[PDB]
Amino acid sequence: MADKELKFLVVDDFSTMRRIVRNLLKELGFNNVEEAEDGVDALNKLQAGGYGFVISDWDMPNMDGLELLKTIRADGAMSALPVLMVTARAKKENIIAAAQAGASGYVVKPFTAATLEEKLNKIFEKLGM
Ligand SMILES: [Mn+2]
Repeated sequence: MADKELKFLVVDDFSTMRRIVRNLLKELGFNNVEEAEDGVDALNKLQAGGYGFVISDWDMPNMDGLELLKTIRADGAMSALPVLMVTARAKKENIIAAAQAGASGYVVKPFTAATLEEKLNKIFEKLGM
């Protein structure tokens, strides 16, 4: 995956979290990044088209990460979009629910650029990108 212009949507209700993830992506060379504050905001943005990767918080108001993921996977145009879930604490049941709903990966925050890079690269490889 040599497309540094892959367009990311970073979804989290905390502005600081979104900024952290944006800055880590920038460090890795991914600068084509947009932000959303909950699952509905995310879906509104995704409808505009052109997105290549979603990084979403698990716990958000109004529409949480699991519901956002399910909606993406049920969308014809976006059904195969990579979705990496972010959580403050790994839990077996959450990991399995996310997998059942089609998550591409799951990562615990706080994380470093090297940790994000490994998550992204393993997802790109798994998906044949
Ligand atoms: Mn949150």
